[PDB]
Amino acid sequence: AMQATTTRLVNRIWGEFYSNKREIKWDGESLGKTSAGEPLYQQALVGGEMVAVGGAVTLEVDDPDEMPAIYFVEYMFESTDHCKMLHGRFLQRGSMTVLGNAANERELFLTNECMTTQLKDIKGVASFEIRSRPWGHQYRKKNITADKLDWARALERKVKDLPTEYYCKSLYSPERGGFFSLPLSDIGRSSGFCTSCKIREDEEKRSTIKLNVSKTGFFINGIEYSVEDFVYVNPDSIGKSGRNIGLRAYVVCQLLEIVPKGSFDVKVRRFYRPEDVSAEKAYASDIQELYFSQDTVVLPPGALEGKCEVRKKSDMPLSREYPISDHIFFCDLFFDTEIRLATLDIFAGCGGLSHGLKKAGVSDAKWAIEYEEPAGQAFKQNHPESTVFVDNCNVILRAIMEKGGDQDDCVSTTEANELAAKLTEEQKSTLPLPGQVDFINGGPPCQGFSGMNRFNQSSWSKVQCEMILAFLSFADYFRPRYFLLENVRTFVSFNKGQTFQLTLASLLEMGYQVRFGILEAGAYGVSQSRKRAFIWAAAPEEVLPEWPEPMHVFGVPKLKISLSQGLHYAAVRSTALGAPFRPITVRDTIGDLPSVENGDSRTNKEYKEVAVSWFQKEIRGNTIALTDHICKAMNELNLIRCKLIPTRPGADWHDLPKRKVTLSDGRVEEMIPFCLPNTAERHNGWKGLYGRLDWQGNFPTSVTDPQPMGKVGMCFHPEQHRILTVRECARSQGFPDSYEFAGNINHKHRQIGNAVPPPLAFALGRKLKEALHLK
DNA sequence: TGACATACGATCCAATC
DNA sequence: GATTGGATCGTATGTCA
Ligand SMILES: [Zn+2]
Repeated sequence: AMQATTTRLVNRIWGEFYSNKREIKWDGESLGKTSAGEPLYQQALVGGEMVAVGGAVTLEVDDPDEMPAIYFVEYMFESTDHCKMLHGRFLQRGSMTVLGNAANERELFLTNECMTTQLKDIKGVASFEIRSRPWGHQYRKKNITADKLDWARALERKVKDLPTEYYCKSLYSPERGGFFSLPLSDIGRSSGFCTSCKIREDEEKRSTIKLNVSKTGFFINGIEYSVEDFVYVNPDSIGKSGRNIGLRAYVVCQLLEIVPKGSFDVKVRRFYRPEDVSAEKAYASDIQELYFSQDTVVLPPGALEGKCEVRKKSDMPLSREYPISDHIFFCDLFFDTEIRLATLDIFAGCGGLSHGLKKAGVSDAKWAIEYEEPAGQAFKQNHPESTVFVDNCNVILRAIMEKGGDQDDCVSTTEANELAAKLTEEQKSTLPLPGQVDFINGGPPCQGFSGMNRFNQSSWSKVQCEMILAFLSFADYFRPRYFLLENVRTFVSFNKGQTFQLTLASLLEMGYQVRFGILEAGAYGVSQSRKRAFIWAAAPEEVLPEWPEPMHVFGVPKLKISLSQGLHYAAVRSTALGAPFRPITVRDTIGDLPSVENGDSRTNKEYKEVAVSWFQKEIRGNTIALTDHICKAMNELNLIRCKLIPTRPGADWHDLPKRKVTLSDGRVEEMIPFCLPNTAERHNGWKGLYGRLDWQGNFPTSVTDPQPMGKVGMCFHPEQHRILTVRECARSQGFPDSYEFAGNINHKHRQIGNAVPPPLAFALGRKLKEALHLK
């Protein structure tokens, strides 16, 4: 329970943790002409002051109490009517963005909105500059100095009531959910052409249904469809821990003809899927298998959702990735009706995020920081070439800053200073130094903001929330190329969004490109409902990664993030009405494991049955040792209650009779727990407590302590009178069967419940790998 | 100290009106 | 605009053997 060690920058940004008639003349002469035949100018005198390409003008607004609008000048031209006109791009204020009250008063953000006005209608010319600043760990001490000089000159200008000076260094895209680098070669060309207008024109050209001159094809949503192509159709256009029951995947069809009926209709021939026969057939079949039919449909062009490929089993790719990512299917039967980055992992845990990023090919987890002995031991067991520190991150940061000589840039506690002096010389020799770390990744605690926390204004929750500041100080000190932050969904709305806004403002104060999003794990290949928030940060001359495409059906709506002024952003689509692949069930995950009783402790066992489903075949791999198939022991009364709950979908504590139980030691208890009928009707009746899983459903969210009378509940096996084992809980989060956990059973459950799914980490790392090849 | 069992609030957001 | 269900890497307290 140690308070965070920050740099001065983070301390100053947060401040609430440890320490607080007019004559209009064309200047010069034209330098070219617009295609319409209009002279272009570079400078103009308005009211005695100079308006130039690269400056800013203010336009007047209706309501008086609102501040005027600022526009960046792109070009000036003289039209046929001899009217003096300019084109401008909108410069938004930081207070009108997702930053809110955390934004600077002098910082403006460039947008893709445009304007064209006459020079008579401008109110004034503003003092404006574009800030381009070098990137590196070797410049941050110089950047501090200038920044101080910039702050002082501001307050004096404020106390004398002088005009404000503005600067711009980023571009705000609310439809991409982020702040991006300025395209410096496309702005201020003083030419009649503008890139934002070109973007809008191309956008409006790509929303129309147009036929090819040969009626052999058609353009829709920016995709070209030809005859004999394979296409996706919504299932509706042709015809608890479980809500994917009856959610169907895309229908795969071959396009045969274009029917005239310019309006037209399409003719398709459909394929069938293994789950269109039975659930037993879908259990034993591959996810990429289809069946041939002769059934033909006539559809409107708007029923098509994308293109795919259908091959033979022999011609399939020989690379097998667990998140499939491939739009390729195979048909056999018939249906009769180089760039590896040096990575520092902070708050490493057991290593799921690392595991995925290492499988993607972008990270070598060279250093890791984990204060818990069993978790550090597990990380060392699974990643043997990594240097693991089993200290507090505050102590490690203090030691690194002492090694660099910047003790006076560090804000720390006496306790952390004393603990940093106790490190041995070999430990201090192995610490990373700035200029050696290219990637920083980490999942700060998820307990301060989680909604399940009844006590969030207590002393323990506040420090866990405060670890964000230490995580940001690591990025401030090391200035890496790439930065990845992971947390819960409620991190973006914790206390009216202030923590999210302050994190974004801190990342922007250093000079990063930042983007944010929320992702659902079940759409990427796990049988779980897990909603997580991700933040990407990149250097000004890097490419900021995109988001991975979800390819599994899962019944979750649009995960949205609130952007101020009534706007919202969604990172990915909803797969509830259709997706390339079917959902993963509980029987797909745990249906091949052998039977165990209550409180089994044998750690090393043997597999008895072979893998049947796709998920089983690819989680087992080539492993012959079954490890950690162990469950927690329930007492006599809880085991009596567990055996008396039916093996039906949706069975919970409401199925327990009102009765008195005599135990072995002559105690008389009551079968129904007193707390469950007491606080009900405030909590939706506690559905799923003492609840059994459904074979055709999915798992609930993986928590650190699975117990029958918890908030989440539903830890009972669908058929066996026990709680789920460690291996089953690791299979629900996507861990391979060869992954090793350390400690007692409680520590292993804690390690599994805290992790990022390795499949989702691999999906994110693949997009980072694509971003690294585009530089 | 530790292990294990019990008791249990407020906010956000999408269907259904 | 109104109001219901559903969501969900939990924390504090008391007994105990
Ligand atoms: Zn324009």
